[PDB]
Amino acid sequence: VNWERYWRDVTSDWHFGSGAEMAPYLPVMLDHLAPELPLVDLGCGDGLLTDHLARHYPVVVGVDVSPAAIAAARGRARPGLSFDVLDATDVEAAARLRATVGEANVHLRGVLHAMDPADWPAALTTLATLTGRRGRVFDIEITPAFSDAVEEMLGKFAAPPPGMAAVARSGLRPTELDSPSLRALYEDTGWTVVAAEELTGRSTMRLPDGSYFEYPFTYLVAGRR
Amino acid sequence: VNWERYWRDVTSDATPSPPWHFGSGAEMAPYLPVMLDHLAPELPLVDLGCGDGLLTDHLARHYPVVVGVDVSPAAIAAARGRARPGLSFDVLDATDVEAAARLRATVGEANVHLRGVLHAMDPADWPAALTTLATLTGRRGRVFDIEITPAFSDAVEEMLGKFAAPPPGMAAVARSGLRPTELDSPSLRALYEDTGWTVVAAEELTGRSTMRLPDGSYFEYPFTYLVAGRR
Ligand SMILES: Nc1ncnc2c1ncn2[C@@H]1O[C@H](CSCC[C@H](N)C(=O)O)[C@@H](O)[C@H]1O
Ligand SMILES: Nc1ncnc2c1ncn2[C@@H]1O[C@H](CSCC[C@H](N)C(=O)O)[C@@H](O)[C@H]1O
Repeated sequence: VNWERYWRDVTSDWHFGSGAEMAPYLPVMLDHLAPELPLVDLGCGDGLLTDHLARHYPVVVGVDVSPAAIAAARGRARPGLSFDVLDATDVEAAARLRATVGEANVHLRGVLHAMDPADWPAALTTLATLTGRRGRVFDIEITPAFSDAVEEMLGKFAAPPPGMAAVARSGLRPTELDSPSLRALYEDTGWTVVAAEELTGRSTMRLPDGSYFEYPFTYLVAGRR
Repeated sequence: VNWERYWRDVTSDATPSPPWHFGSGAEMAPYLPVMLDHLAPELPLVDLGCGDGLLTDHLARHYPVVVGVDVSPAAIAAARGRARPGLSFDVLDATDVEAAARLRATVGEANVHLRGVLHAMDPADWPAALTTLATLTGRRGRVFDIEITPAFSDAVEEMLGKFAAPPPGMAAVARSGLRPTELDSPSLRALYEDTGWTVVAAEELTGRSTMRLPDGSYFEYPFTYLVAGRR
């Protein structure tokens, strides 16, 4: 609903940046996600990354809660790449997709921290409906360490007035899922974690102390039984 | 989010730095005039979420009797270093209404200063916190509450885009890493008004960094505040 707003304002604005620059986890995906299966990009947004995943996967469906995102994404449609609206909370939509495309792998980039922790049960049921017993999910999320990285950065290049560092902290509300809490979310719902590492994305922009801001991510790959 | 962990790390260093080290008054508590004008002058002051005790040392040089309280034992262990006659530091969880009542019986009816405390806790604990506030203030007492605006996330986003840009592809991913504050000026007003508070004084304050970004721009920490009385 607020994500519908965000994609209307972003789309007021083929070729590909570099290699594994877009998807540095790609080798992990090909290693753990059967390529013979179709791939759903849950929370595909404007389809940029979905397009780049398609270079490697022959049957790809991006889906997203926002109709703006899908409409913009739909621009990139081709044979073997397709886009559709789907709320990860709407298990009956997930069922309808599963029965269309078949058992499928599912890649999420940023989706769990994109929604209320109360919608996670439904989202994970959706993932389970899409995967059946042959499909696997690749899920990557920005860690609570991101807020620690913004706190540090405000700390030295935009310090709050004196004695106001902890009030600044109060406004820096972290994400819920680190490495262990991502693994607990999948395991407590009946998933087998096949793989699970961390991953950092540096900024090409040089901060005054010759440091580079680091965006901290964490991913796992999971399957049912 | 984990306030004992924060304060043990910050308190791991420091001999507490008197307030005159960091500023010459005005900059620590720009809002003090709004407090002198609308709070009752005779009542003791509670600093809810007092932390290491810096701002409460400052306030206790304008207010005869002041008690700073915080969830975090570490925070209070450090704050107690600043202790002197008329300046007092205790462990109080704003949730724990029983503890809030025990203070009210000891201290008497009080004014309460809150900095950041409502966004420092879970919206689920807000009804309990407002009850703690009603218990300390009684009839005569009032609250000054100041909170970092929801548009802080927007300021951080602007900063990051300009000097710490995300990897190409990661812009939307990084917007989700921004868990937004929920009390803007209209929302902080409602929370107090829908729980039987009268709002005497409500405005917005912008507290600026002295550090100059490479842009030439200065970082603007967006605040909002109000003074509330039990109706
Ligand atoms: N319940 C839900 N179901 C599906 N998508 C959702 C959702 N809640 C949020 N989203 C989507 O999740 C995305 C989060 S950020 C965009 C992620 C995208 N794969 C990328 O890296 O570019 C947004 O597109 C948002 O619209
Ligand atoms: N439930 C709760 N009850 C009491 N204090 C709390 C609390 N949750 C958070 N706090 C405290 O509220 C503060 C929020 S930020 C710190 C503001 C403080 N006046 C200062 O300038 O340092 C922290 O000190 C934190 O320890």
